[PDB]
Amino acid sequence: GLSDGEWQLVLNVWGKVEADVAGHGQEVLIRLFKGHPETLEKFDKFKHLKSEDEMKASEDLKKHGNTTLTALGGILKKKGHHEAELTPLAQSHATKHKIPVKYLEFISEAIIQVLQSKHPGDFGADAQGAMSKALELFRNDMAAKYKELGFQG
Ligand code: HEM
Repeated sequence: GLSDGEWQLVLNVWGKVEADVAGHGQEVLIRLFKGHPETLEKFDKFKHLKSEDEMKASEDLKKHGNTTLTALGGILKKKGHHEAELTPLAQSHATKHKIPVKYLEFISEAIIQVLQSKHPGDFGADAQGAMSKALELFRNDMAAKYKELGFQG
């Protein structure tokens, strides 16, 4: 939904995540939890984490980080042609995890926040703009799948 050039700017930045997905994933979930603490209530496994130092020690918080970024990268690499990868995610999140689209908006910002803190030199004005666009496309799609499931919010 981006130009071919935008998808390249996206994949070029993702490449940096791939050199260390668990650590980018850990920081992303920590960024999200400090930023929208309500977001932690959706995680049974994580409600007990009471500070960042606790978040940081959590080995599972970290595996979950890896899981989330791993599915997202599978999705970003389909440069748009992702329905098969999106569906099972819209299903589980829609119906079993109960995640409103607004939250997607929050993870989207933590992801950008982390690329921005981790890779400044490399996440310039062009790249920021293409990632945002790619992250918006993913949400808009997820939104639409929700709707089709007859869910919404
Ligand atoms: C970048 C967007 C996200 C991606 C790619 C992603 C990916 C995943 C994947 C691959 C799983 C395990 C498989 C599945 O259950 O479908 C999962 C589980 C889950 N996700 Fe997400 N997720 C995202 C955002 C969210 C957000 C924003 C929340 C909550 C605020 C969330 C809450 C959960 C929960 C509660 C689980 C179950 C955790 C467990 O294994 O106990 N997801 N997610």
